[PDB]
Amino acid sequence: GVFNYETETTSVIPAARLFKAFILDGDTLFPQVAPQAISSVENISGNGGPGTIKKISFPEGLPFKYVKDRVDEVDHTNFKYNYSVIEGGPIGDTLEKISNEIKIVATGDGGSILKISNKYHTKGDHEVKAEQVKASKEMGETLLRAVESYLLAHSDAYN
Amino acid sequence: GVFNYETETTSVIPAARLFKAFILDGDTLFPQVAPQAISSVENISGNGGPGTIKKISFPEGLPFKYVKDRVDEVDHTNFKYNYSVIEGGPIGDTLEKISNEIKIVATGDGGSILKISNKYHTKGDHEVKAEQVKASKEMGETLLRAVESYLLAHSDAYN
Repeated sequence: GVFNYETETTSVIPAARLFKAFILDGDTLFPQVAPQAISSVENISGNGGPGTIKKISFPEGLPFKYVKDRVDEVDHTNFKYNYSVIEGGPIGDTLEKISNEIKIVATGDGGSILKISNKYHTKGDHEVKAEQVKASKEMGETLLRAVESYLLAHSDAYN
Repeated sequence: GVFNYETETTSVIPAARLFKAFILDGDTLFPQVAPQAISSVENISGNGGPGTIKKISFPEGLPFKYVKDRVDEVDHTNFKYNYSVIEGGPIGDTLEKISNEIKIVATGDGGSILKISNKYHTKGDHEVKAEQVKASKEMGETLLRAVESYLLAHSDAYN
């Protein structure tokens, strides 16, 4: 089956600035600002656009050693980002892949909102556990806060 | 005028592996493996392909604060990389831009060779100083050695 789980998170960083840092430059920033979550990001193929395959490694202590993500679309105009988790991590036995979409929207107060959607493709009627969905949202939050903290500490970065 | 200066450097790393690390993932590796040369790399526009503009900052002590590079072409097939230096650094007064081409070629012994070409666009008959050309080649060498050292120390990276 196909199961979709959506969530929203708030950020104090304006959309344009956040998209550049959190989405476009996540590969270089994550391992620096969130060493407890991401140990390293390695390009496996492509130069950054659609079809690009990346390998994300996690510091030892996390449930997974690594995951391979594929960039599906990067829409600079609408601050939209689509990518899929296709190997490693929770991929296996009854879960074939996870398609994700991140959309960053500007808010009236000058900040932004991140609309997140995770779609799980499972075998037949098998469902995904709530913890797997929760863990996913928490890592997302954890990464955003790290990037957010870095930007507030370096006003000359990404602007 | 237009002045072209070419050079070649040898590497013990096979071409495919070196292209992924040194060219595709230079943005994430340089600030880590060569902190004395590059302090940080920031995406300014684009997702990595042609037209992408990046801002490279140098640790304080170097002659320049930063330079903006534009990706002109990324040829994954022929391991070719073209980019231009368009702002900051030596850009100014009589130098409009520097177009560079890097081509990585495999050698018989399993290593590789990097064919480097730097083309300077200057005003009228003004020439560039030899030091500027020398400094450019040395930084290139410095970066390559750092990446090379990192790969030999992490056999599971980029493969």
